[PDB]
Amino acid sequence: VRLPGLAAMRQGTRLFTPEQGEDLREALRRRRGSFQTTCEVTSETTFAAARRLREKASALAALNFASAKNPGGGFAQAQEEDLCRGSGLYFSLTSPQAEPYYAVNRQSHSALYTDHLIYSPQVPIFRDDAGQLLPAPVPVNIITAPAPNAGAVAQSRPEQLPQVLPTLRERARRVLGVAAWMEQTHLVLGAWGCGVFRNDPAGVARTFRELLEGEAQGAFEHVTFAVLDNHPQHPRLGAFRRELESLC
Ligand SMILES: Nc1ncnc2c1ncn2[C@@H]1O[C@H](COP(=O)(O)OP(=O)(O)OC[C@H]2O[C@H](O)[C@H](O)[C@@H]2O)[C@@H](O)[C@H]1O
Repeated sequence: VRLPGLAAMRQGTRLFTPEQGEDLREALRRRRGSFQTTCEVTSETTFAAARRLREKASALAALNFASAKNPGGGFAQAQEEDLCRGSGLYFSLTSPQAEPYYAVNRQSHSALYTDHLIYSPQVPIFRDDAGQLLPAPVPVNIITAPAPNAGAVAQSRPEQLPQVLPTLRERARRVLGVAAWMEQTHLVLGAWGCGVFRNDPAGVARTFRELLEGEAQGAFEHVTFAVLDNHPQHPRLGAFRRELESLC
């Protein structure tokens, strides 16, 4: 039997294409300065922060650190695979209206990828980090978008090194734009493509702070930076807790 709410979520899945770039930013324009946005930086999985936030969240979204070319990356410690294994996310990403995101990114043949985004509405979270069933599934809206593959650019197309940060910046700005366009209140963010994609975590953390301070100030009610870091150094979390203490 097909698990609860997968149908309604897959049927509602929706693609934002790069030609919606200005539709997304006028949605940020229109929503800027609506709340006193409270923001944290934590050590939880993105789904653990989602399930915690749920009961006081009118509209909850979370960022999938996605593969540009294969849904769920093709599966093996990554965050996108954590969400697929414990939610209906995969049934949404393989949905027909989502195909152009993968199709175009592969034809792109560029490690900075395109600006397509996939919006997955009311994705059921079925399991906690331990992997046991929840009593009841917890819905979370998911924004899927690929951070530029910095590691690949450095080994494959170093001429696009200068475009890495600008790509991540305009794409981050569209991720906020999709969440305001869908009028979300509570965002679960994190160390976006600072793992397998090898971006600088100080840089991703700073880009988020620039946006949350600039074009997206006030635009959301709560932003939680759910960075998981098991390495004894904790380099990712340290960079996000260090660079976003200004904002909290
Ligand atoms: N479940 C998790 N929850 C919250 N944060 C996490 C989690 N797992 C890792 N992090 C933290 O977030 C950081 C980045 O996690 P990454 O999964 O590497 O995303 P990317 O931007 O580097 O590239 C995504 C590729 O990886 C896959 O193959 C995709 O299919 C893509 O191909 C990690 O270092 C953790 O600190």
